[PDB]
Amino acid sequence: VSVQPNFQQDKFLGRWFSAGLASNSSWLREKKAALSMAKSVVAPATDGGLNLTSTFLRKNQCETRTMLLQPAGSLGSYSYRSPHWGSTYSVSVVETDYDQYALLYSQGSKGPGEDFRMATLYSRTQTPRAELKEKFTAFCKAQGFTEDTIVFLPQTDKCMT
Repeated sequence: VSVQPNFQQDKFLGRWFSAGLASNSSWLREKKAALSMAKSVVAPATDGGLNLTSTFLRKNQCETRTMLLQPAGSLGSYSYRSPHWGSTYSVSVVETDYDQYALLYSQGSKGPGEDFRMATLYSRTQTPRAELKEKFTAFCKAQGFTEDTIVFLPQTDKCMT
């Protein structure tokens, strides 16, 4: 996969909405679908990487998860080690215009997580334009995701502050 050329982390900061998902994991897709996504916040981390804080509704209760995306030696490329589930993942900002959308791609780099691939559509607005959806669908198809696994996640207006 390609990484956004001349990636500028400072312009990537702030509030994003998790609008689209493609995963080759039934278990993961099902887990995500049982939730409603609120907002995500991207902020710099001490290692030169990013903290990605995801807010979502589970069973009518607001919840938050924070993931440390460690720098992977080139701008726009990160590494994530899963504390629960094990394995390490390469995480790439493949394409972004910073103020409308971002396309992320991850795949395992160590452990059985290597089997797991995931594309994510982030949007600066919670309801993305139809053209953004088409951009995401086109990217996912090029990355070998089946059409059935390209979905647009349920959103919630709650948990926003």
